Amino acid sequence: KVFGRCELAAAMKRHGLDNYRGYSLGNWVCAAKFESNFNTQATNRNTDGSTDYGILQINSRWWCNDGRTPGSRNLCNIPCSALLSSDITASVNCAKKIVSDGNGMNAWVAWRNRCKGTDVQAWIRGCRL
Ligand code: NA
Repeated sequence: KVFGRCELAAAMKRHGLDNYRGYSLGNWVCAAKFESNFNTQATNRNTDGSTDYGILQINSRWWCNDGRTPGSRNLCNIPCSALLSSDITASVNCAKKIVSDGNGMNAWVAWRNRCKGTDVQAWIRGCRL
C-alpha cells in the first residue's frame, strides 16, 4: 500500500506512534517519507547482505527474520515479510523497540540526514488528527 501523508499520520497516531519516546508525529511521517516514500512493500538490500523492509525500512540484521541474513538477530520476533503488510501495526510495534534502543531516531540514517532539526510539523500540516 502507498499511504497518503495525512492518512499515514492518522494510522501512526491510531497505533500510538505520536510523541512516542518524545518524537512528534511529524518526525515519524518524515522518516517514512524518506525511508519508503510511504510504500509498505519497499525492500532495499544493504551491502552487508541484510535487507530493510517496509514503511520504516527495518533491517533484518537486528530486528526481523528473513532467513538469509547470517549472524543476525530477530529482536522484534517477526518475519521481515510481516513488515510489508498494508496494516502498519507490525512496523509500528517494532519501530517502538528500535527508537527505545538508546540512540532514539538516529537509528534511521535517513531521519538523521533529512528530518532531524527540520520543520517536521510541515509533514502533518493541514491533517485532521
Ligand atoms: Na534477522
